[PDB]
Amino acid sequence: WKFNRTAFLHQRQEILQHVDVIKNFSLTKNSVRIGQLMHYDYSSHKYVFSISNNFRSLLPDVSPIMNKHYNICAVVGNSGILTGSQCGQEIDKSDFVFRCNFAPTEAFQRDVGRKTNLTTFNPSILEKYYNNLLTIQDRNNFFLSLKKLDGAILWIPAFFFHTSATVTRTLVDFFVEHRGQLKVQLAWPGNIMQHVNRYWKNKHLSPKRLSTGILMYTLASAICEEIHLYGFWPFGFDPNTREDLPYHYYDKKGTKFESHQLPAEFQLLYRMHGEGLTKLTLSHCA
Amino acid sequence: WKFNRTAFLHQRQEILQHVDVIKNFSLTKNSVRIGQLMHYDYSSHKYVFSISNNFRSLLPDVSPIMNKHYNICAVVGNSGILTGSQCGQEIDKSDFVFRCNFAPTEAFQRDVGRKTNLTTFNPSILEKYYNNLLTIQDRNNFFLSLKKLDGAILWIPAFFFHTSATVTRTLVDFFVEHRGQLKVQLAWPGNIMQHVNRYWKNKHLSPKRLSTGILMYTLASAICEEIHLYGFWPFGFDPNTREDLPYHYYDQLPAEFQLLYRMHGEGLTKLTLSHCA
Ligand SMILES: CC(=O)N[C@@H]1[C@@H](O)[C@H](O[C@@H]2O[C@H](CO)[C@H](O)[C@H](O[C@]3(C(=O)O)C[C@H](O)[C@@H](NC(C)=O)[C@H]([C@H](O)[C@H](O)CO)O3)[C@H]2O)[C@@H](COS(=O)(=O)O)O[C@H]1O
Ligand SMILES: CC(=O)N[C@@H]1[C@@H](O)[C@H](O[C@@H]2O[C@H](CO)[C@H](O)[C@H](O[C@]3(C(=O)O)C[C@H](O)[C@@H](NC(C)=O)[C@H]([C@H](O)[C@H](O)CO)O3)[C@H]2O)[C@@H](COS(=O)(=O)O)O[C@H]1O
Ligand SMILES: CC(=O)N[C@@H]1[C@@H](O)[C@@H](F)[C@@](OP(=O)(O)OC[C@H]2O[C@@H](n3ccc(N)nc3=O)[C@H](O)[C@@H]2O)(C(=O)O)O[C@H]1[C@H](O)[C@H](O)CO
Ligand SMILES: CC(=O)N[C@@H]1[C@@H](O)[C@@H](F)[C@@](OP(=O)(O)OC[C@H]2O[C@@H](n3ccc(N)nc3=O)[C@H](O)[C@@H]2O)(C(=O)O)O[C@H]1[C@H](O)[C@H](O)CO
Ligand SMILES: *[C@@H]1O[C@H](CO[C@@H]2O[C@@H](C)[C@@H](O)[C@@H](O)[C@@H]2O)[C@@H](O[C@@H]2O[C@H](CO)[C@@H](O)[C@H](O)[C@H]2NC(C)=O)[C@H](O)[C@H]1NC(C)=O
Ligand SMILES: *[C@@H]1O[C@H](CO)[C@@H](O[C@@H]2O[C@H](CO)[C@@H](O)[C@H](O)[C@H]2NC(C)=O)[C@H](O)[C@H]1NC(C)=O
Ligand SMILES: *[C@@H]1O[C@H](CO)[C@@H](O[C@@H]2O[C@H](CO)[C@@H](O)[C@H](O)[C@H]2NC(C)=O)[C@H](O)[C@H]1NC(C)=O
Ligand SMILES: *[C@@H]1O[C@H](CO)[C@@H](O[C@@H]2O[C@H](CO)[C@@H](O)[C@H](O)[C@H]2NC(C)=O)[C@H](O)[C@H]1NC(C)=O
Ligand SMILES: *[C@@H]1O[C@H](CO)[C@@H](O[C@@H]2O[C@H](CO)[C@@H](O)[C@H](O)[C@H]2NC(C)=O)[C@H](O)[C@H]1NC(C)=O
Ligand SMILES: *[C@@H]1O[C@H](CO)[C@@H](O)[C@H](O)[C@H]1NC(C)=O
Ligand SMILES: *[C@@H]1O[C@H](CO)[C@@H](O)[C@H](O)[C@H]1NC(C)=O
Ligand SMILES: *[C@@H]1O[C@H](CO)[C@@H](O)[C@H](O)[C@H]1NC(C)=O
Repeated sequence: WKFNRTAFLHQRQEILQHVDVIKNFSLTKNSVRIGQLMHYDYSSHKYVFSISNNFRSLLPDVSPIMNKHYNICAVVGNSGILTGSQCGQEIDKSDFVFRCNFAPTEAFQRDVGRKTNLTTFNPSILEKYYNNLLTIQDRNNFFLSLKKLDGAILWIPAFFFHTSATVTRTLVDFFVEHRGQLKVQLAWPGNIMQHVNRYWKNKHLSPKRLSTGILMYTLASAICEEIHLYGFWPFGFDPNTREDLPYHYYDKKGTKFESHQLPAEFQLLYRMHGEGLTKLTLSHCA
Repeated sequence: WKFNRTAFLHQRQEILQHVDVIKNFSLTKNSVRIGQLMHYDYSSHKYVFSISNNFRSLLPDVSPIMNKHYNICAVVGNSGILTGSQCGQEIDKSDFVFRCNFAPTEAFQRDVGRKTNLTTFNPSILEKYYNNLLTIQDRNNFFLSLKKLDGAILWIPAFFFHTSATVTRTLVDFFVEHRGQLKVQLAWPGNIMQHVNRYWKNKHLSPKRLSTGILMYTLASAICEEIHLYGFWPFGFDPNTREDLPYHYYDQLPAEFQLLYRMHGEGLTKLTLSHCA
């Protein structure tokens, strides 16, 4: 595979025509008022969420990616194809690693690496794995996971669907309560999907909802010189051996495989791979 | 029915030996610290709720019932027995009316009255009737209902069960957001049920959970000279007409009812089970 830098820089430019990526990356203190009602990207207009004093105080003063440049970025999706890949070392060699939905790395370092400079956080994660921080043990458990992220960016899309409302309140209270004890940089994108969709609509991709992976590719394009994709393979068989693969690399070996058209996303990324825009890894790195 | 004032004043003294009612009525700003962890009365100790700056700012500075003394109080429970009772007028004649769980009055004035000086708010009400304030319309509805409460007290027990955690955050944010626009006096009791249960334990009543009604009786005893009960009847037939009755008038309780009937018979309180007209 040979990187075609020119083609990729052309893609970046084309993305920037539809997406102000530096701005879209996160709301900032001065871009919202206290009390302001937010709507949700994928919900009916009637659904709203008021920004408290507290929520606003958690927003960054300036975009966390402003004047940032990384040469080689890894964007790591969560496919079961990473299991046994030994891509850890190659991923960690990147200048910047994006991960998705707070995926675990410690237990899987050999395959997925231990370097994390950004991880996303679908709010459902707090309900699904941290019980909405209802108990002392869940609170401790979340706190430790966050501490292990050190100074990475935690990218929390709270305004895409209205079911995030309650978790957002819980998160805001937890982060205010623990202000000063964590180095994680919070980032909170607003209603950005009408802009992100515009780019991918021209490539003949428009599902109900773009996936987190492709949303990370989109932002990486603004600040990375060369993007290398890992963990993008939304199928239930290994492309080589054909053995059952779980949907996620941290599902129990065994596990059997709505709004996404992940296959169409994949075919489009494979296409880009072939044009030299980006490197999609589908095999063992070692 | 003839009030036995002496028996009632003895009951009040006995309640006050176990329950500092005026204090237990509500947490106040200075009785919690920011970042303090609250436990829940009926939940395992592991469940906690961290006091936010915002939650604290919604607490009253002093108990809203301190030095309030009313003569006749109505405590209105939510039984379907009120339907067609025409007790509205007799309820509204009271000096002070307690209602339960934000029950509706407008559509039912003739039967339940329109006077409200306190209403309780099980946090589940927000989920059940206001959709967690997720929409503009639910927010508008809740706002108007609250505005109609004028300067009444809204008594919100948020620390009895851990399922109230999330809705507490929703409520806090809504009240902070509308700070200045509502005259309602918020009240937020803490962990009071070990004290309240002590009084009722001696009367041979101890279920998993005392009902809101009997909790309102307990508090009314401290600030009312005479309590009159309406909407207390947890059974599915009407004692007079014998027709099926809904549980609520806008659709162990038996031990509680038998105990209140007992108190009625002793002249402590007046339990109305019939049409007022
Ligand atoms: C009761 C029932 O089955 N109803 C379902 C809806 O719950 C369901 O919506 C999704 O529900 C989950 C909770 O289990 C989440 O609330 C989800 O919201 C997120 C999420 O937190 O996971 C919101 C994030 O902002 C999204 N992240 C993005 C867009 O990058 C994220 C993401 O789109 C999904 O995780 C999909 O991978 O969703 C609710 O969307 C709904 C099914 O729709 S969807 O497949 O989730 O699009 O269907 C109702 O009937
Ligand atoms: C999964 C399942 O079915 N488990 C049930 C629980 O549903 C049940 O929990 C009660 O859950 C309801 C859900 O609507 C409420 O969250 C309730 O909490 C309140 C309430 O908000 O209504 C908490 C209030 O502070 C209580 N007010 C008081 C004590 O004055 C109030 C009160 O006890 C009412 O009778 C119930 O509304 O409850 C949760 O307690 C759980 C316990 O059942 S029960 O409500 O005692 O009947 O039982 C599980 O089986
Ligand atoms: C249970 C459930 O519904 N799983 C969804 C899943 O449909 C997926 F859509 C997505 O992301 P998630 O699986 O974490 O995976 C991160 C990204 O990796 C790529 N990928 C993933 C698996 C795979 N086999 N081939 C791939 O290509 C996709 O671009 C995906 O967006 C999402 O928001 O897009 O979110 C999760 C969960 O909400 C999340 O993991 C909570 O812990
Ligand atoms: C399903 C559910 O969650 N229902 C509960 C219910 O188990 C009951 F426990 C109680 O109160 P709720 O029914 O509104 O009624 C107020 C009081 O009226 C008396 N009563 C009621 C019905 C009846 N036929 N005869 C009576 O004697 C009881 O003293 C009760 O305390 C509570 O905490 O006591 O709270 C409600 C809900 O939280 C509320 O209605 C949501 O809007
Ligand atoms: C930015 O990275 C490019 C590309 O680096 C190469 O490919 C990466 C994925 C990784 O494998 C690197 O180790 C590879 O070197 C660098 O461009 C290369 O630079 C080296 C150093 O002089 C040179 O030997 C190669 O010929 C160049 N290769 C290509 C394809 O252009 C570049 O040096 C990096 N720049 C900075 C400032 O980090
Ligand atoms: C890099 O990719 C681009 C994107 O398609 C290629 O650029 C165009 O290629 C076609 C080939 O006929 C021409 O129509 C254009 O004139 C090319 N653009 C430019 C700016 O020259 C390019 O061929 C690719 N480079 C490599 C090494 O494959
Ligand atoms: C990307 O994130 C990693 C952490 O995963 C950062 O690398 C660490 O930096 C600290 C401080 O220098 C070192 O002590 C660690 O040894 C590094 N850890 C790993 C796993 O490599 C890295 O510097 C971040 N890169 C950025 C922000 O460009
Ligand atoms: C509810 O009221 C009871 C009093 O009836 C309070 O309990 C007393 O608290 C003081 C000071 O903390 C103790 O020294 C007493 O011994 C307690 N009395 C009993 C009988 O235990 C209680 O603090 C009040 N609680 C709230 C939240 O208001
Ligand atoms: C109890 O609450 C009621 C409201 O439900 C109060 O009565 C209202 O008071 C205003 C101001 O004095 C009057 O203009 C209204 O006509 C009254 N409304 C009703 C329905 O009677 C009443 O004052 C409150 N009582 C106490 C003791 O606080
Ligand atoms: C996203 O970018 C567009 C320009 O692409 C802009 O007009 C809009 O405000 C942005 N939205 C954000 C940062 O939420
Ligand atoms: C009223 O109640 C008290 C307490 O039991 C009792 O001693 C008194 O005799 C009663 N008086 C009546 C029924 O007139
Ligand atoms: C209490 O109400 C009754 C009934 O009208 C009345 O007769 C009695 O004197 C009232 N007032 C006081 C201060 O007790």
